[PDB]
Formats: sequence, structure tokens, C-alpha cells
Amino acid sequence: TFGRATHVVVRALPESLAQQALRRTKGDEVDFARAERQHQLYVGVLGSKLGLQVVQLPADESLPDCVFVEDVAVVCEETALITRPGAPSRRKEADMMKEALEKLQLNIVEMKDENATLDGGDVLFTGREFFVGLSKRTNQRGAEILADTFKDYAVSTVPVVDALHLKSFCSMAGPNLIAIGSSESAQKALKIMQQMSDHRYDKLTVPDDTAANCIYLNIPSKGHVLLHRTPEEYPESAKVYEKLKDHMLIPVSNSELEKVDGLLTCSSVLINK
Ligand SMILES: NC(=O)NCCC[C@H](N)C(=O)O
Repeated sequence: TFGRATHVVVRALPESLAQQALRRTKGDEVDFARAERQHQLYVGVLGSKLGLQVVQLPADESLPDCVFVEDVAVVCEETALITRPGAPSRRKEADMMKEALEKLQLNIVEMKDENATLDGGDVLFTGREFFVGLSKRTNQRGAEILADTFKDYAVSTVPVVDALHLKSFCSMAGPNLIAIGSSESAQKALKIMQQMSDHRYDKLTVPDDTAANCIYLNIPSKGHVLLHRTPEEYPESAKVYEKLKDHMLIPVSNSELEKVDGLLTCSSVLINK
């Protein structure tokens, strides 16, 4: 079942994130205490409200981006790909992720090739196939290693030109539903993804590209659940999500981590055991 999960890996925010995490925009400073509250609530939704078993990794102050666990592993069925992140300052985040995923009894494949890089944020898994963004973080060799790892799924690539990652402007919002931004760049990427597949996806188009990043889960006794950005943060995109009477909708605040380019998917790795 697409979107089913039983377990989630998350990682605590280091104090060094506020000043030292990588960020493309040098805008408003991070309110660290508020970022911590937003992470607490996020983890609480996944564990307490939705009932997932949470594995919470400790912060490492030497790894200011270590909260962004998505980028260090891609999990599909019983297999985990431990990535070689594109940013050198993030590579040692793989160490504790590999240990956590071993302890969850997944089959582990490590991206060792020193000519390969891949961030998990560049990977869109639809349930039927993978789309991998080629970005400043993820190269062709990384995409090839992903394809080799998940041999039972088609893997196609798409250029990421004007954002950090593919999932900076898209995500799955349901079993056949791709949430997508409205910018020229997001729409160009969507059209390439659609041209590379023989499967017809539905789309949930939102006016704020980064509000297209959402988390879909299929949870027993709750059904089709969608975590999406709040009306306070993106009022015009929240109006689109709010029309989805076919989902259980959970607004989740993320203002502070978006200052360092993290959206909703970035702070968890979901696992179905
Ligand atoms: N999947 C994601 O949303 N990753 C966000 C990573 C943000 C972090 N500051 C970075 O630059 O890698």
C-alpha cells in the first residue's frame, strides 16, 4: 500500500544550525527556539497522533544540517540506500543513519563511489517509479546507483535548475497525485517527468512552489493523511489543500527550517516494516 509506514527516523536540531546550516537565501535569521518547537510538533504528529514508531537520532553540533535526514537515505520496501550527499559538510550524517537503518533490519546499500553524489530530497518515489532530480547535489552517477539499487522500479531523471532539490517544488499528495508548484521551472520539470512515464498521474497544483512539498501517509484507522503547510505560512496554497475532503489534513508549521531550505519531507525517513 502506497504511503504505508510503521517507523520513522528523525534527528534533533543542533544549535549550530541557526548560523551554520547551509542556505541559499541569506534572509531572516533562524529563531532557534521556534525551530525546535516546530520540530517537536512535527515529530509529535508522526509518532503520537499517527502512531509511527519514532527513532530519534541525537544532534551532532559538528553537522549543522543533521536534522535533514531525508537527504542521507532513500528507503523503498525493505531496502535502504545510504546516500553520498552532495554537500561535503553533510557526508558524515550518513554514519548514524546507516546504524539506525541497520537496527531496523533493512537491507543496506551504501553509495561509496567517490564520483557519485545524491541527496534524498532529489528523489520522488511515486509508488510506481522514481524521478530523480539532477541538481547541484545529485549527479548522473548517483541516479544510476539508485537505479541499480531499486532494480524493480523504473528510474528517470529530470533537471533541477532553479531550486535546491526536485522536492523543493513537488511531492506525492496521494497514491496517484503529484503536488506541484506553478512556476515556470516547476511546470517545466513536471512536463518532463510526465513525458518520461507511460503512467498518467493526477496533479495538485499550488501557487507557492515550496508549499508543494507535503507528506502523504496511509495510516490504519485514519486513512489517507496529508501533512501540509499552514494557512499562516502559505494562505493561497492552504486553500488548495483544504479542498481535499478525501484526505485527513494536518497543517504543520515549518517557517524556521524553510529559512535553511528544509521543507516538510526533509525531516523524516519513513519505513514500512
Ligand atoms: N530534502 C530537503 O528538503 N533537504 C533540505 C536540506 C537543507 C540543508 N540546509 C542543505 O542545504 O542541505
